[PDB]
Amino acid sequence: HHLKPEMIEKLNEQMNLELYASLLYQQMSAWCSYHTFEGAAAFLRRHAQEEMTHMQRLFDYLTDTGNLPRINTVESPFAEYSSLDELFQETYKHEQLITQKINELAHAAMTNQDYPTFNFLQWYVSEQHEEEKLFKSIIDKLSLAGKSGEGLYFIDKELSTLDT
Amino acid sequence: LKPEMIEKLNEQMNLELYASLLYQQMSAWCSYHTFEGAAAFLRRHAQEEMTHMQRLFDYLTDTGNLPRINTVESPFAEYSSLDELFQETYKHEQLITQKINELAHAAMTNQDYPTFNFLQWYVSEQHEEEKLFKSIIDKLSLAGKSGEGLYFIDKELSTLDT
Amino acid sequence: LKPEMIEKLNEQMNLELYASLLYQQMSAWCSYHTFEGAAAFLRRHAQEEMTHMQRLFDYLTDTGNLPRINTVESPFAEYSSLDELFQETYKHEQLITQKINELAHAAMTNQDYPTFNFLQWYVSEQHEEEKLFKSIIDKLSLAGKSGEGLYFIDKELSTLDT
Amino acid sequence: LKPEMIEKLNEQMNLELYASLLYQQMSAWCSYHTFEGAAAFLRRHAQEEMTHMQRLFDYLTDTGNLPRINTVESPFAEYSSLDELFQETYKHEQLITQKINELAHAAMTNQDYPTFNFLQWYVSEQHEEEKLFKSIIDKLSLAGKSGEGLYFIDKELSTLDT
Amino acid sequence: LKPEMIEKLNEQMNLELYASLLYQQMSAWCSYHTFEGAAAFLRRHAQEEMTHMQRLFDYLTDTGNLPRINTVESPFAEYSSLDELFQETYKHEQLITQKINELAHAAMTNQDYPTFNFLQWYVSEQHEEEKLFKSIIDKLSLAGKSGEGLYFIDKELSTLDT
Amino acid sequence: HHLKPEMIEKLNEQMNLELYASLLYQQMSAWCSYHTFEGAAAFLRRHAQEEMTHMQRLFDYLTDTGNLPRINTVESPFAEYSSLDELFQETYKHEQLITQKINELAHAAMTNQDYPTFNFLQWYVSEQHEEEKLFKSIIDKLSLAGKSGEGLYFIDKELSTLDT
Amino acid sequence: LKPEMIEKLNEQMNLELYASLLYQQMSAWCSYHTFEGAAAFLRRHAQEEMTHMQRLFDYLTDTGNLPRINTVESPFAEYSSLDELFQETYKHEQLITQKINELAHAAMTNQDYPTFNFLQWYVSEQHEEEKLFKSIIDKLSLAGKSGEGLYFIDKELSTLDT
Ligand SMILES: [O-][O-]
Ligand SMILES: [Fe+2]
Ligand SMILES: [Fe+2]
Ligand SMILES: [Fe+3]
Ligand SMILES: [Fe+3]
Ligand SMILES: [Fe+3]
Ligand SMILES: [Fe+3]
Ligand SMILES: [Fe+3]
Ligand SMILES: [Fe+3]
Ligand SMILES: [Fe+3]
Ligand SMILES: [Fe+3]
Ligand SMILES: [O-]
Ligand SMILES: [O-]
Ligand SMILES: [O-]
Ligand SMILES: [O-]
Ligand SMILES: [O-]
Ligand SMILES: [O-]
Ligand SMILES: [O-]
Ligand SMILES: [O-]
Ligand SMILES: [O-]
Repeated sequence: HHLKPEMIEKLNEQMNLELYASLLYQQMSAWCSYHTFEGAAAFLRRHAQEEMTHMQRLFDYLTDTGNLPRINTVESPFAEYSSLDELFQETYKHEQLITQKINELAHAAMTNQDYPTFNFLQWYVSEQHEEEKLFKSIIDKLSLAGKSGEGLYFIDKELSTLDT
Repeated sequence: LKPEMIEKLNEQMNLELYASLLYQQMSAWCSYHTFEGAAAFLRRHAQEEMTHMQRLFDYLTDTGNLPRINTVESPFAEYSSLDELFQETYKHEQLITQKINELAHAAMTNQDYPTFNFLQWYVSEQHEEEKLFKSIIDKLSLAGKSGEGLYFIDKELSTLDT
Repeated sequence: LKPEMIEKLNEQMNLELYASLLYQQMSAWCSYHTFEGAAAFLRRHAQEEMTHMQRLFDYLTDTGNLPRINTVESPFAEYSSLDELFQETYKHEQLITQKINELAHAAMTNQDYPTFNFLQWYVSEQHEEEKLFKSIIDKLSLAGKSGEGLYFIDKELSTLDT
Repeated sequence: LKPEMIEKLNEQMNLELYASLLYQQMSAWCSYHTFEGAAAFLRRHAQEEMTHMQRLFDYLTDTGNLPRINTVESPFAEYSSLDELFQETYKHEQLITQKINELAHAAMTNQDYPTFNFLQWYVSEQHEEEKLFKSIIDKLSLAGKSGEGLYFIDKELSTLDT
Repeated sequence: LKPEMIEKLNEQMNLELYASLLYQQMSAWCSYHTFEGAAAFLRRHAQEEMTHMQRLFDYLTDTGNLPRINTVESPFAEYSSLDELFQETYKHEQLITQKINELAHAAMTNQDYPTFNFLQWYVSEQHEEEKLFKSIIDKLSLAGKSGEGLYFIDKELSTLDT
Repeated sequence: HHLKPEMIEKLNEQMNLELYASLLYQQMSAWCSYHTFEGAAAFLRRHAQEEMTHMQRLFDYLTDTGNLPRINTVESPFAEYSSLDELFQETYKHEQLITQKINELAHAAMTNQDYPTFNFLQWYVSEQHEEEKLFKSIIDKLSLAGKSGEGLYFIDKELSTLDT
Repeated sequence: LKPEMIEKLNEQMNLELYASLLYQQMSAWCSYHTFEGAAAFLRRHAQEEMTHMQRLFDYLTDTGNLPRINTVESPFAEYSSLDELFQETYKHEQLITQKINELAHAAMTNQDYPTFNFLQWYVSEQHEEEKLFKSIIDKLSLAGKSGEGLYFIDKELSTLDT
C-alpha cells in the first residue's frame, strides 16, 4: 500500500538534483552577467526558477504519499567557464544527466511494479525531451553565429526573451 | 566595493538561500505531521526568501562582482511540535536581522553609501519578518495547546500573508 | 482483449459500482448520527464512483465486449464512530488502488498497451483519492476528539472537494 | 413513520436502484448490437433512476430512519431484439408505477399525510415515464421493421428527452 | 535512440503518410460513385493522417535523427461497394493499431522511456480511430442495404466528426 | 461533352507532381532541421502544406468533371544537400519544372480546344509566377547575406516567419 | 466586334433567355406533379439564367451593338418522371457549355481578346452548372427509385444552392 524505500529515496534524490540544477543555472547567470551577456543571464535566471518548480513537484509527490522530503547538503555549483559556448555545453550535459536519472527512476518504477510512481514520472520524461530540445537549440545558435562578438551580441539578445 | 563588504554581502546572499531551503524543509515536516496550512505558509515564505537572495545576487553582479553560491548545509531537522518549529523560524529571522545590522554597520564604517542605501530594503523587510513570525508564535501560545486550537491556527496559516 | 483482461476489467467496473453504493450507504450512517456534512461529502463521492464505473463500462463496450453488472452484495455495515467510518473508506480506497495496480501489471504482462494506457487515468485518480481520504482521517485525528472538533470537521466536509 | 411504511419505502428505494442498474445493463446490450443512440438514452435514463433513489433515500434519512441498500441481483438478461428490450423497459416502468400506487394507497390508509404528499412526485413522474417509454415502443412499431427504420429511431434515441 | 527504434519509428511515419494517401484515394472512389459525403469525410481524415505522420517526423528531428520519406506504393484500388471500402479503412486502422503496439512493446523492451511516452498519444488515438471507423461500418450494416439508406449514411458522413 | 483522355491524364500527372512537391519540401525540412536551420525548416513545412492544397485543387477539378483521380507510386524525395544555398537552388529548379509542366498543360488545352481546362489552369499559371518570385527571393537573400554563419542565422530567422 | 462574333454573342444571349423560360416551364411540371421542392429550385435557377442573359446583353450594348431578342419558341414539353426532367436539364446545360466553347474558339480564331476574356466568366459558370445538375441526377439515381426517396430528394432541392 506504500512506496518502497528504494523508490522513496530515488525520488528524494531526484528532488535534490532538480534543486542543484536550479542553483547551477543561477550560478551560471553570474558568469554570464560578469562577462556581459545579460540576455544569457536573464534566460538562466528564468530557467533556475523553472527548476524549482521541478523540485517542488517531486516534493509534493513525496508529501502526498505520506513521506518526508529531505533537502540534503548541496555542493557549490561554482565553476570557471572559458566561453559562453562552453557554458551552454555544460548546461546541455547537465540536462542529459537529469534525463538519464529520470529514465533510471522510470526503470526502477517498472521493475518494482510501482505503477503510481511510473505514471508520476511521465511528466518528467516529457519535460526532459523539451529541455534537451531547448538547450540543444542554444548550442546550435552559438555554433552557427557565435564565432564573432557581433554573433554573440545577437544571440545574447535572443536569449534575453527566449522561451518566454 | 571593498573586499570586506563583498564577503559580507556574499555571505548574506547565502544566508537568504539557506533561509529559503530551511522554510521549504520545515514545510515538509508540517505536511508530514498533517499541518497542511502551516506547510502552505512556509512554502510561500521559502519563495519569498529566494527573492531576498536574488536581490543580493543582483547587487553583487551590478557592482562588477561575481556572487558565489557556496556549499549549503542540509536544513534537515527534527521538531518536537509545531510550536517548536515556529520558535525556530523566529530565531532564524532574528539571526538574519542581526546579520543585516552588522552589514549596515560595516557599510556605514566603511563610508560605503551605495551599500548602506541598498541595505535599507533589508532593514525594513526584517522589521516586517519579525512582526510576522512573532504573530505566529503568539497565536500558537494563545490557542495552540489543543488539537482544535492547532486545527484553527493551521487553517489561518493556509492563507496568512497572501 | 485477452480473456484475463476482460475479466479483470469487468471485475473492476463492479468494484467501482460497489464503492458507489458503499459510500451511499455510509452517508446514511452519517445522517443518522447527525453528521450531515460528512453525509453530503459521501453522497457527492458516491456519484463520482459511478463515473469511474462508466469509464470502465465504456472501455469494455468500445472494445467489443459486453460488460456485466454482477450481483452486488449489500454494503450495509455498522460503524462505531465517524473516525472508524472514514478509516474504512480509506481502506476501501487502498483496495481499489491495489486492484488498479494489479490490472496495470496484468496489462503489461499481457502486452496490452491499449489497456495499460486506459488504466493510467485510474492510477492518477487513485493517487488523488488516497490523498483526499487520508486528509480526512488526518483532520479527524487532529481535531476529532471533541464534539466541538467534530462539529467543525463535519462543517468542512459539507463543502470539501466541490 | 409506521414500520410498514418504512419497509415499503426502503423497498422502493431498492427498486429504483435496480431500475438504474437494469437500464445501465441494457445500454450495454444496445452498444454491443450497435444501437449507440439507444445505448446513450438508456445510460442517461439510468442516471435519472439514481436520482429517484436519492429522493427516497433522503426522505428516509430525513424522517430519522436508516435506508438500507439491500443485495441487488444481477440485472443481466438476453434480448432477442431491440424492440423486445424496449418492451421490457415499458413493463419495468409499469411495475414501478404499480409499486408507487400501492405506496400511495398504504400512505392514505395509514393516514400518513407526509408520506402521501412526498409520493406525489413519484405519481406524477411515473405518468411521464410511461408516456416516454410508450413513445419509444410506438416509434419502433411504426418504423422499426427495417434496418433503415432502426437507424433513424436509434438516431432519435441519441438525443431523446435532452 | 537505438537503431531498431529509429527504423520502426521511420517505418510508422511512412505508414501514416500511406494512410493519408489511401484515404485521399478512397475519397476519389467515393466522389466517382456519387458518395460525396463519404468523400468529404475521407478527405478530412486524410488531412488528419498527415498530422500523425508529422508528429513522428518531428520526434525523429527532435531526437537528432533524419526522418526519411520512402517510396510510396500507389494506394489505387477498386472497391465493389461503399461497404467494402469502409471494411478496408477499418482493416487499415487495425494494422496501424498493431504496429503502434509493436512500437510500444519495443520501446518498453529497450527501456526507451521517452519513446514509450511519445507513443502513448498514438495508443490513445488508435483507440479513437477504431471506434470511429467501426461506427461507420456499423451504420452501413444497419441501414446500407438500399439506395435510401446509403443516401442517409452518405449525408451523415458529410459532417461526421467535425 | 467530356475531357479528352489526354487532358485527363495530364491533369492527373500534374496532381501527382504537386503531391511530390509537397513530400519534397517536407523531406527538405528534415535536412534543414538536422543542420540546425529551424527557420528554413518551418518555412518548408508550411510550403509543403501549401503544395497539398495545389494537389487538392487538381483532384477536385478531376472529380467535378466526372473523372477518378489516381495517386500513383511516389518516388522517395530523399536527397543529400551540400548547403542551405544548394537546397534552395533545388527548390527553385523544382518550381521551374512545375511552371514548365503547367505551361505544357495550358498549351495542350489550347491545342485541344479545351477552354474549360485552359480556364482552370489559369489559377496555376498565376500561382507559378508567385512561386518563382518567392523562391527566387530566398536564393537572392542567401547570395547576398548567406556567406557567413551570422548571415545564415539572420536569413534562417527571416524564413521562420516568411510568407505568413 | 466582327459580324460573326456579334451574331454568335446574340444567339447565346437568346439561348440563356430560352434556358430561363425552359426552367420556368419545367417548374410547372414539378408543381403539377407535387414536387414543390424541385419546382422551387427550378424557379430560382430560371432567375439565375436571366442574369446570364443580361451579362451578354450588357457586353453587346457596351461594345456599341444592339442586342436583339428574337422569337422564343414555346418551351412546353411532356416529361415522364422527375428523373427524366432533370436528365433534360443536364443535357440542356451541356448544350450551353458547348455553345460557350464554340464562342471561345471563335474569339480565338478571330483574334478577339476582349471577347475571349469576357467569355471566361461563362466557361467557369458552365463548369459549376454541369456539376450542380449532375449532382441532382446522381441523387436521383441513388435514392430516387421510391416515393420515399423522391420525397427526400424534393426536400433537398427546396433549399439546394441558396
Ligand atoms: O422509474 O422512474
Ligand atoms: Fe474512489
Ligand atoms: Fe445554366
Ligand atoms: Fe528539471
Ligand atoms: Fe532542466
Ligand atoms: Fe473509483
Ligand atoms: Fe424511477
Ligand atoms: Fe423510471
Ligand atoms: Fe504547386
Ligand atoms: Fe510550388
Ligand atoms: Fe446560363
Ligand atoms: O526535470
Ligand atoms: O532572510
Ligand atoms: O531578508
Ligand atoms: O477508481
Ligand atoms: O420512480
Ligand atoms: O494512421
Ligand atoms: O495514427
Ligand atoms: O502548383
Ligand atoms: O450560361
